[PDB]
Amino acid sequence: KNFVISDPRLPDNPIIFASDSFLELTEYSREEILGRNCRFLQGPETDQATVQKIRDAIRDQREITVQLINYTKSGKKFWNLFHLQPMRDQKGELQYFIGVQLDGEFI
Repeated sequence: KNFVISDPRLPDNPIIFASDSFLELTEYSREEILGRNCRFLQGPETDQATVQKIRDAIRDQREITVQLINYTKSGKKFWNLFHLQPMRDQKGELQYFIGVQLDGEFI
């Protein structure tokens, strides 16, 4: 499946794991993704109203589903439908965010 994990307990919430199909879809290698915030997939056509909603969901630690324009390494635009989900530990404390993508371009 197609997903990434970020660690919000590290500066600027970096990606610490990416599945192989996410690498294939974005055309990036694992070593140029790990340790970065996911926002590098954004570009000029990305809807800022939608980015705001993600920012608010991360702040409130709520699950959200969104669609937005992202860019592969070679600069190809694609519609990315991904669902964001908080992952808490046993004490109810936030540990990770997981982002699960539809394994292909969209409408």
